[PDB]
Amino acid sequence: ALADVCRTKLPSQAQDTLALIAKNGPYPYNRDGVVFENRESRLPKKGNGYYHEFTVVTPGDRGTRRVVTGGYGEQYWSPDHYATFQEIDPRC
Ligand SMILES: OC[C@H]1O[C@@H](O)[C@H](O)[C@@H](O)[C@@H]1O
Repeated sequence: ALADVCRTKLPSQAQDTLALIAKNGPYPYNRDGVVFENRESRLPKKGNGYYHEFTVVTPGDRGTRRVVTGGYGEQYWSPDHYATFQEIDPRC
């Protein structure tokens, strides 16, 4: 019971990040690709190192917008530094 969001409906910058992830970078930030530990269990509970985070650029500081990836290619959107998540639907 996480909400879905269509990939094509995400901010352009979020879609940019999904494209860089698919290309394995090079990434704009040093912390791109760091483990996300899911300490609040907002994403499905998995083993250590399952999730990683990547910055979604904000025009005008690094900012709060992120994509989180899972180990089998799951993709999640969070505009607010992991306060909230939506599962990215790659089909729309
Ligand atoms: O992620 C840590 C740092 O990565 C660097 O590549 C960026 O230039 C910084 O703006 C960023 O804060």
